[PDB]
Amino acid sequence: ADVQQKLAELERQSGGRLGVALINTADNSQILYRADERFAMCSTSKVMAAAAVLKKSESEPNLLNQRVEIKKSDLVNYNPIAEKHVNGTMSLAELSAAALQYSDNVAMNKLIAHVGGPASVTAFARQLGDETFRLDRTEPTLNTAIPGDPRDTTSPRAMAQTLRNLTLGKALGDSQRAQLVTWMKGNTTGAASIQAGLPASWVVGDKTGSGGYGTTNDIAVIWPKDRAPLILVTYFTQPQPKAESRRDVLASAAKIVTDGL
Ligand SMILES: *[B@@]1([O])O[C]C2=C1[C]=[C][C]=[C]2
Ligand SMILES: [Cl-]
Ligand code: NA
Ligand code: NA
Repeated sequence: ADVQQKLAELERQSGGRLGVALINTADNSQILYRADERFAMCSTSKVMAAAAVLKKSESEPNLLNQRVEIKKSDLVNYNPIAEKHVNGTMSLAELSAAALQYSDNVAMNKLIAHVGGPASVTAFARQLGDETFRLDRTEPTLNTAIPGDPRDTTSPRAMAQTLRNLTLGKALGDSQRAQLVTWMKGNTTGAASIQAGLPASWVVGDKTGSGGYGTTNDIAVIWPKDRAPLILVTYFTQPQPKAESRRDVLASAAKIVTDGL
């Protein structure tokens, strides 16, 4: 109740629309705020694409070593790793790491293409029991985040439950689960988001997202000091098409829902 009042106050001050889902595995409890509303995932969808590749690799052992050509024609709007590999190849493992740890959009497109496209990533989500996630488009258009548009959205509740399954549950084989967690723990883009609202000693694997309408997102698995793990999704979007990012709102939400732990 106090947590709910604090999240509502944060949302009001922010000017936008805030979605939160915390799962606390210590007691199997949740804290939810707009957790059944849809939000544009933006780059947080890269977790599902990498997980789909990891699942495929369980029955294709050479898969992560498979080479993928990077061409000038593959470049999109944000290519921090891929732009260094034009005219060479990258492995699917390298593309997964680049997508998850640098939010590289060429890398995401290669993961999407490899598994068969956005509808295949979506079908993988369905196979896991997530009937909310939808990936409609490739990069860069999947980030438009237009209000009222259900494309490329999920809900905080669904993403938290699915991220729990992927990182702490049994969606993936042990090797593949460990690889996903290792990749997320090595993310370079999340220090101002959920991490900024947690004590410095806590260990975080997260994936951020940003897009149109000032959309600012983060999804995380969290190992608090001497506590059972948490899963936290913080999604945020704003009324103005050119609104600036608000990572501070995600940090504030993370602090609110973990205060007392
Ligand atoms: B994703 O939300 O993370 C960084 C980025 C994304 C999409 C488009 C451009 C950059
Ligand atoms: Cl601290
Ligand atoms: Na989801
Ligand atoms: Na973070």
